[PDB]
Amino acid sequence: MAVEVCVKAAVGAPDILGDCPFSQRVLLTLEEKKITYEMKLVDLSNKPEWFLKISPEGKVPVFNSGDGKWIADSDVITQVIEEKFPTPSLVTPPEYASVGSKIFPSFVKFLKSKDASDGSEKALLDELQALDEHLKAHGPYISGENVSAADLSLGPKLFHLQVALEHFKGWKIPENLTSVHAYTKALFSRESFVKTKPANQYLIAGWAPKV
Amino acid sequence: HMAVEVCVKAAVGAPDILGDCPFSQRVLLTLEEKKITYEMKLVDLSNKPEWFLKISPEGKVPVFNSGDGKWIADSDVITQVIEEKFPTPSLVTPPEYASVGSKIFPSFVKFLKSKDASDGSEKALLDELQALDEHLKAHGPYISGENVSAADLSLGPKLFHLQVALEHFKGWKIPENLTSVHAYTKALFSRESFVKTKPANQYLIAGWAPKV
Repeated sequence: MAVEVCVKAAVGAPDILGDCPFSQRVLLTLEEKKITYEMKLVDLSNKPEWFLKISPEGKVPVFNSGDGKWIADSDVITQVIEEKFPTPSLVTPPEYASVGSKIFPSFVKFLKSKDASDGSEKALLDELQALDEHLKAHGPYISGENVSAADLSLGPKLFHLQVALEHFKGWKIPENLTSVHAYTKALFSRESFVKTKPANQYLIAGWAPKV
Repeated sequence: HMAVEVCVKAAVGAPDILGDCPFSQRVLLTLEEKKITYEMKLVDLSNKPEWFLKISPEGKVPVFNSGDGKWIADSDVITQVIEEKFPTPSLVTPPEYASVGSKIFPSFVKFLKSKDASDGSEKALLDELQALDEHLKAHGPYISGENVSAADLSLGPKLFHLQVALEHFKGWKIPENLTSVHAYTKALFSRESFVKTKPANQYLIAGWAPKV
């Protein structure tokens, strides 16, 4: 009956909240909807039996809306939360549902880039330039003055971009992208972001093996 | 296969805040006016990183990359290369007026550093400001008429330094009777590109303070 979420813990630290942008988008949704929930943590390098009972395929995040039935995939979970707890509404107009869609994959490529001439920096910057033009013309958030589902999905992605790219590449989202900087500052300073984000330490620790 | 980038001076102790370099500002104004997609990379010169040390080994700013991997120094060179690679919109200033106000920045620094009022540094600055007023009254509102050009983007940031520092350290102003210089200054400093790249007064004052 009680809402439960299972999210990624740090490797070797089953009691420390991990760097999953998908899990964090789910956490941001429950925080913004003001739902009371139990947050379970899982170290996938040492999966406990309770985790394998609720997630037989080892998927994270998993969500239990209070019916004992666990469901996977962040797109699915957030939309089931929107359907079951519709107020406060977090619906993003379909018109803007794909703003910033190429930013996360662009980031990972440039983070992994060992070649300073494969066009990966330029590609990420062009995606960030588009985001800036959108935010410039359409409120502080993706859908105007109010936060919506697109923000809760993009936010963790841009947060990973900010922390991992600074640590690994010494690269920052350029300050001339004033609209993305206004967005970043507002999104991250919301009580929901402050209560659900990983520490920079464990965001960097979570990407280090992949770099 | 590279992004358009520029390394510029950051505020001291604030690597995510733009600083007081008028030459970096000129390049920044050029990139903004041309509407080019670019990334400004901030460099605190009091804490120079190794990524900056590589691109610009002599530790100088601004340095520019148009997307070819070739780091170019000197704002005179940079703004002209930007004009060649991206001619539209045009910022070409007619050669007739390309050197209008070229003596003002060194006369400002000379007068600011001056302790002796009999130096001639003050009078020399005045004559140049007076000369600028006449040119701007005849060929204004900008150095080349109704629209901004390269000369305005070079002179603009220099005039802002003169205005802030001379007021701060001496209580000195560009005489109000220079109505065209004042109209030009009001117009330049209010443009989007200028509002955006205009340094906070303290950065500029704290920079000149040791030199004064």
